[PDB]
Amino acid sequence: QWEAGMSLLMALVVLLIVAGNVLVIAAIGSTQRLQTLTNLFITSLACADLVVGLLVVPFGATLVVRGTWLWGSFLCELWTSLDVLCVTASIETLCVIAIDRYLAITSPFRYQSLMTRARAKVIICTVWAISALVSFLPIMMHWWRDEDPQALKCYQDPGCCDFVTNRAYAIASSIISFYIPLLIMIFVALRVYREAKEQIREHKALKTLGIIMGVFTLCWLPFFLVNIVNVFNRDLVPDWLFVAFNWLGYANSAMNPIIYCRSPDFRKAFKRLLAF
Amino acid sequence: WEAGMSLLMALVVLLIVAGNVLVIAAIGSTQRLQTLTNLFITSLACADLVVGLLVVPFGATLVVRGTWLWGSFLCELWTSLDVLCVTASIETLCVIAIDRYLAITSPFRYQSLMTRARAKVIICTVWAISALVSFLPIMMHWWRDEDPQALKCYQDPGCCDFVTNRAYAIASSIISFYIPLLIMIFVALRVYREAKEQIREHKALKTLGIIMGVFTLCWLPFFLVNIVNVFNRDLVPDWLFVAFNWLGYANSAMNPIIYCRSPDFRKAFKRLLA
Ligand SMILES: CC(C)(C)NC[C@H](O)COc1cccc2c1CC(C#N)=N2
Ligand SMILES: CC(C)(C)NC[C@H](O)COc1cccc2c1CC(C#N)=N2
Ligand SMILES: CCCCCCCCS[C@@H]1O[C@H](CO)[C@@H](O)[C@H](O)[C@H]1O
Ligand SMILES: CCCCCCCCS[C@@H]1O[C@H](CO)[C@@H](O)[C@H](O)[C@H]1O
Ligand SMILES: CCCCCCCCS[C@@H]1O[C@H](CO)[C@@H](O)[C@H](O)[C@H]1O
Ligand SMILES: CCCCCCCCS[C@@H]1O[C@H](CO)[C@@H](O)[C@H](O)[C@H]1O
Ligand SMILES: CCCCCCCCS[C@@H]1O[C@H](CO)[C@@H](O)[C@H](O)[C@H]1O
Ligand SMILES: CCCCCCCCCC
Ligand code: NA
Ligand code: NA
Repeated sequence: QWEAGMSLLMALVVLLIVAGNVLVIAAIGSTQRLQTLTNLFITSLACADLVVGLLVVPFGATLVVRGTWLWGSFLCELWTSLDVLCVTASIETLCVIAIDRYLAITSPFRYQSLMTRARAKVIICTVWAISALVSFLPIMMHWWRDEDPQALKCYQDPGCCDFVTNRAYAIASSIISFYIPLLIMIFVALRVYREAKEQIREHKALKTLGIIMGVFTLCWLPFFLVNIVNVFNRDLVPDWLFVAFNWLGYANSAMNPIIYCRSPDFRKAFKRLLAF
Repeated sequence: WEAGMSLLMALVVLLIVAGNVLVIAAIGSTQRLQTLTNLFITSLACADLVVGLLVVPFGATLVVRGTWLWGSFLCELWTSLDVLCVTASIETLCVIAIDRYLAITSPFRYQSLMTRARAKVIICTVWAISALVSFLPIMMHWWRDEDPQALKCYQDPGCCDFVTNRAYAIASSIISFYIPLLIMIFVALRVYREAKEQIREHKALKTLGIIMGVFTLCWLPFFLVNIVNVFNRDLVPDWLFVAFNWLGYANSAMNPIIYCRSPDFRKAFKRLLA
C-alpha cells in the first residue's frame, strides 16, 4: 500500500504545477499592466508546464508507481511524443526570451518598431511548430527504434514503455532538442548580463529571467548528460537514477510560479485571484 | 568576368556532374584514398550530384524560358530537393569539422570509436535530419503565405516562385543554414588553433578549410538577401536573387577542382582519364 502514499505526493505535485501555472496564465490575462511582450513568451512557457502537470506527470506517475504501463502501446507512443515536445518547446522558448532581451537592450529603437504583440504570437507559434517538427514527428515516425532483441521485446509488450532508442537517434535528438538551444541561450544570456552591467527595477526583471533559465538548466542537464553517457557505456549508470533525474526535469515545471514570487507585481496579482 | 561567367554557366551541369562522379570514383578506386574523412566527402558529392542532375537542369529551363514548364507538383518536389541539398551539405561540413577536431585531441578514443559502419550511420542520420527540416514542412504547406500575390502564384502552375511567409522564411533559414554554419565555423576555428599550436596532414586540413570557406562565400549572399526580403519585400531586386542563388549552385562545381590540390586525387583523376 506504499502505492497510497505515492499517489499522495504525486497528486500533490500535479496540484503545484497545475495551480501555479494557471495562476500565471490568468494573472497575465487579467492585468494588461502585466501584459508585456516578455510575458507573452512566459505564458507560452506556462502552457508547456500545464500540459506536463495535466498529461505528462499523471500518466508518468502510474508508470513509476506500478512499474508497468496500463494504457496501451498507442498511448505509450503518444505520451512519449508529448513529453519530448514540452521539454523542446521550453528550452526553445527560453532561447527566444534571451534573444528578445538582448535585442531590446542593444537596439531599443530598431526593436520597438519591429516587435509588436501580433508577432510575438507568430514567434511563439513558430517555436511550437519547430518543436513539433524535431521531436514529435520523429517519435511518431518510429525513427527512435532499435533493432536489438531486447528493444523488439519492449515494443511488443503493451506493458513496457521504456524509451529504448537507437544510438543515432539518442545523439541527434538530444543535441537538436536540448544542446544547441542550450548553448545558444547560455551565450546570448551571458551577453545580456555584460550589457546590463555596462549600463550600471528593470534589472530585477532581468534577474528573474536569468533565474528561470538557470533553474531550467540545473533541473534538466543531469538527465541529458546521463542520456549521452548511456550511448557510450550502457551499464555505467543505474536505471533508477535515470528515472530520478527525469523527475527532476518534471519538477522544474512547478518552480516557475514559485520563482515569479520575487515580483511585487506578480505578488500583488497572485493574491487578488487567491482572494486576500 | 562576363566572358568568364558566361562560359562557367554553359559548363556547370557538366562541371558539377562529371567532377563529382569523378570524386566518387577516385575515392572508390584508390584504397589509399579510402579514409573516414573521405566517406563524408562522398556524402558531400552526392548532395552535389543531386544538385547537378535534378535541381540545376530544371532551374535552367525556368530562368531561360521564363516560366515553370513542369507542373505544380514537380515544382514543389524541385524546391524540396533544392532545399534538401543545401541543408545536407552544410550539415555534412559540420560533421567533417567535428570529426577532424576529435581525431586531433582524443586520437585514442577516436581510433577506438570511429569506424566505417559508424560513419555511414552518421551520414544517414544527417540525410534523415535533412529531409525532416526540408521535405516535411513543404508537404504540410508550412511555407505558404496569405498574400494575393502569393496566392496567384499558387494557382499558376507556370509559376514556381518560392513565395513564403516570414515565419517560415526566417525559421527554415536559421535551421538549415545559420546554425549549422555558426557551429562549423566555431569548430573549424578550434581545429585551426589545434593544428597551429601543434606545429602533409596540414595540407589535407587546408583543403577542408578551403572547401568550408568557398561554401560560405557561395551561399551566405543568398541567405543574407533572404533575411532582407523578410524586412521589406521590395528592398532587393529579383535579378539579384537569381544571381546569388546561382552563385550558390556554382559551389557544387568547385569542390572537385579544389581536391586537385592533393596529389592523390590528381594522380587518380589522371589514371581515370586514360
Ligand atoms: C519517459 C521519457 C524517457 C520519455 N522521458 C523523456 C524526457 O522527459 C524528455 O527527454 C527528451 C527530450 C527531448 C529530446 C530527447 C529526450 C530524450 C531523448 C533521447 N534519447 N531525446
Ligand atoms: C529557386 C529556389 C528559391 C527554390 N532556390 C532555393 C535555394 O537554392 C535553397 O534555399 C534554401 C535552402 C535551405 C533553406 C531555405 C532555403 C530557402 C529558404 C527560404 N525561405 N529556406
Ligand atoms: C531528431 C531526429 C533524429 C532522427 C535520426 C534517425 C536515425 C536513423 S539511423 C539508421 O538509418 C538507416 C536508414 O537510413 C537505417 O538503415 C539504420 O538501421 C538506422 O539505424
Ligand atoms: C537573461 C540574462 C539575465 C541577466 C540578469 C542580470 C541581473 C543582474 S542584478 C545586479 O547584479 C549586480 C552585479 O553584477 C549586483 O551588484 C546588483 O546589486 C544586482 O542588482
Ligand atoms: C518526399 C515528397 C516531397 C514532396 C515535396 C512536394 C510536396 C507537395 S505537398 C504533397 O503533394 C502531394 C501531391 O499532391 C500530396 O499527395 C501529398 O499529400 C502532399 O503532402
Ligand atoms: C523550419 C520551418 C518552420 C516553419 C514553421 C511553421 C509556420 C509558422 S507561420 C504559419 O504556418 C501555417 C500552418 O502550417 C501556414 O499555413 C501559415 O500561412 C503561416 O502563416
Ligand atoms: C575544419 C577543418 C579545417 C580547419 C582549418 C584547416 C586549415 C588551416 S590549418 C593551418 O594552415 C596554415 C597555412 O595556411 C599552416 O601554416 C598552419 O600550420 C596550420 O595549422
Ligand atoms: C530560435 C530557437 C532555436 C532552435 C533551433 C533548433 C535546432 C535545430 C538546428 C539543427
Ligand atoms: Na511497448
Ligand atoms: Na505555382
